[PDB]
Amino acid sequence: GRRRSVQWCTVSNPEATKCFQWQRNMRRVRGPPVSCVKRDSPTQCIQAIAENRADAVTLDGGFIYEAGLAPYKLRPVAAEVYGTERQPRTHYYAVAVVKKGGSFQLNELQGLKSCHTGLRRTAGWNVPIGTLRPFLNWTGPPEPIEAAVARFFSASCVPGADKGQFPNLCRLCAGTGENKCAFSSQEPYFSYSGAFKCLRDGAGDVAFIRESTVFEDLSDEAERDEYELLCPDNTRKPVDKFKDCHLARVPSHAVVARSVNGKEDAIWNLLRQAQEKFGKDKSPAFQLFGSPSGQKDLLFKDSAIGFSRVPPRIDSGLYLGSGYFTAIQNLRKSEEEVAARRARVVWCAVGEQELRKCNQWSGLSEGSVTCSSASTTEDCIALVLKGEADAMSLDGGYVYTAGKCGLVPVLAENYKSQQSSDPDPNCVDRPVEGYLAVAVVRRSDTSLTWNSVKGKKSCHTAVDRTAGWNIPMGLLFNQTGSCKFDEYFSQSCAPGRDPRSNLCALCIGDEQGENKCVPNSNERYYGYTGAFRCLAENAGDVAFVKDVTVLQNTDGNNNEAWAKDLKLADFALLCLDGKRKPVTEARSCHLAMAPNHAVVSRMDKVERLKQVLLHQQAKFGRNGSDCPDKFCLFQSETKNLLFNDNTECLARLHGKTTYEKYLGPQYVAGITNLKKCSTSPLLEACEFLRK
Ligand SMILES: *[C@@H]1O[C@H](CO)[C@@H](O[C@@H]2O[C@H](CO)[C@@H](O)[C@H](O)[C@H]2NC(C)=O)[C@H](O)[C@H]1NC(C)=O
Ligand SMILES: *[C@@H]1O[C@H](CO)[C@@H](O[C@@H]2O[C@H](CO)[C@@H](O)[C@H](O)[C@H]2NC(C)=O)[C@H](O)[C@H]1NC(C)=O
Ligand SMILES: [Fe+3]
Ligand SMILES: [Fe+3]
Repeated sequence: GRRRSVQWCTVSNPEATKCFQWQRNMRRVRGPPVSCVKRDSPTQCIQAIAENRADAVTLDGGFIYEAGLAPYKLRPVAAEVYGTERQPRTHYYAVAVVKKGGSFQLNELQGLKSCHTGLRRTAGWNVPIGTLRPFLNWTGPPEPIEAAVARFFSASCVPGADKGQFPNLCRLCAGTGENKCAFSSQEPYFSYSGAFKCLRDGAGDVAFIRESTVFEDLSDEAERDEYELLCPDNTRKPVDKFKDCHLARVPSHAVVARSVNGKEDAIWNLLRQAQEKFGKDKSPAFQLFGSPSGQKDLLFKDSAIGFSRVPPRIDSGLYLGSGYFTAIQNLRKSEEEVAARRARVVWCAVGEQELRKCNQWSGLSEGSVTCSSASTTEDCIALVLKGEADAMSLDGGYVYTAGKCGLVPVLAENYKSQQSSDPDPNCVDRPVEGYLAVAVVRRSDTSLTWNSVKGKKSCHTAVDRTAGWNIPMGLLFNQTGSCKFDEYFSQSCAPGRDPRSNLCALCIGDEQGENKCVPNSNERYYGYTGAFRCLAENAGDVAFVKDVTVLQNTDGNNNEAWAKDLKLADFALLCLDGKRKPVTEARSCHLAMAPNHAVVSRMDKVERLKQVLLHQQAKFGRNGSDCPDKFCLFQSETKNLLFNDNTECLARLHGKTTYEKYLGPQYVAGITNLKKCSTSPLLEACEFLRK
């Protein structure tokens, strides 16, 4: 009984009214049902929703943040759309509006009077206070940040502030008696228009609102030129140049619901129908995005032009963006705590084995490196977007996904280069050469060739990895044209695939026999080493790995049980011409050349990450002073934990600073094509956040 009715939570009485009208028009055109619940605040609606007593509520970014925390854990499911039909946007601008006449700039606001939309709201609080922080002389956490704002502005109106504790922040508010400084429309200086009115009336000298307000409340183009914008470059510009004069670019308000049983489908269904039937100029009888004369923004932003569905993988953190998300958090931290986080590198480990090795490295980094972890690589990418993690080394296939999500390459894993050979002094500056993706089979299976590989059993490092997937499948796909990847081979072990699929049939999970097909080291057949093992133990007939994998795991080079006796001569490669050669002849018998694995991070961490890694590798690197004695980064004994064990050093990119330039035009084209057959939820999430 999920769609019976969607229960919208209102925060005020006039809002309740509108919610009721909407209820009847939905019952007058025979659309999905909607019922209304009352409360007196966002927080209450947030609680109402988590306690199964309501289904949805529209919130500003600031409360999207609160709603995603601990008890509640709600998620955005639908964003508001603004702009025009020709150029829609699911974001808006936080600006600072002043009157034409004064001469003061953004850095000269000390002692002036301010007008805010409400405490903890995006444009009215979070952004302006985050931006002015260097001028506040705030000492940190015991002392609330409000207190410091109270001394900076001689007087303000900050709806919802504790007027008993911060009287200065309620001074200019126009509410009557108990409605003075109330977080509701009872306070006339509340929200975007309220804060703007506070400016027009001359009560305050500056207003912190959004870019559209001045245009929504002032019809006469003439009255608009009496106002200007404060730009962060300490200049003033017309209110129409907000694209070039804003404090921040922020995500649009969004409808939230619970993560578990939210009734997302029901919510989305109601909205879409509501939007079609009552959107901008659809029916005079009702305006979903319109509000009564003396009222503003009831249930939704007036003049919003529709909704855009938010992808499933997105949670509150991802929605807000790394900048804004971590900016909120920093408002509750001291400048020393913030600068310390800025100085440290948080690594993401994929799996307990990687976390273990990571912890060991951390305990020896003199405070420069710490750890975090997830069970998949994609989940680790998400933590880097949320700022909970900063870096990790990825196969080229994941560098694609990471790039489409806005991350960038910093350094690459350099491997024992072609015999220019000798422990290279300038390894860090030696251009990368990529590696060789090959197809490996047992020497005895004499009939097996590239032309007859289809239909047999296959072993892959993991889905979406270069040598293990993108290259093999890409070649096959280029022939048939089928998107049915699970029919290319009878059975396989392709970690990260659907467990009940054939692509998981040969996988064997951990020693206990659990985690079958999981994309991390617990699956014994995972990665370069795991896919080889899959072949050597006779599970599959061909393994898609790199040439050095076979070398590093035969002739006693790996003294583990399954591999102790394997010999290099018991294996051969399948060449694209139908022939077969020994592993030692991979330069003339490979499927393609793959880009070196690379370390990725957010743009704001590149410099710091780089100096740390360079330092760390000089200590624990290949010729690391303290390598054998204490710790070696590039060693883990064929498990390839955190980095490939054959990494000589982490080297510079020489200008290839974007994933497109680093991966190359051909390889990117290749993956893009493969992606038409299916995309990951993460890839879907990032397409949405980049729009
Ligand atoms: C914030 O800190 C500044 C300096 O730390 C204080 O500013 C002073 O700057 C003005 C302009 O020259 C002078 O009136 C004072 O003499 C300065 N400090 C000194 C030497 O006393 C500012 O008053 C502080 N703002 C607060 C606490 O809100
Ligand atoms: C599969 O790969 C081949 C190899 O590049 C692609 O090659 C070309 O297609 C064009 C159009 O027919 C020819 O003019 C070129 O001569 C071909 N290239 C080569 C190197 O011979 C082919 O287009 C690929 N894609 C698919 C899906 O067919
Ligand atoms: Fe807002
Ligand atoms: Fe790889």
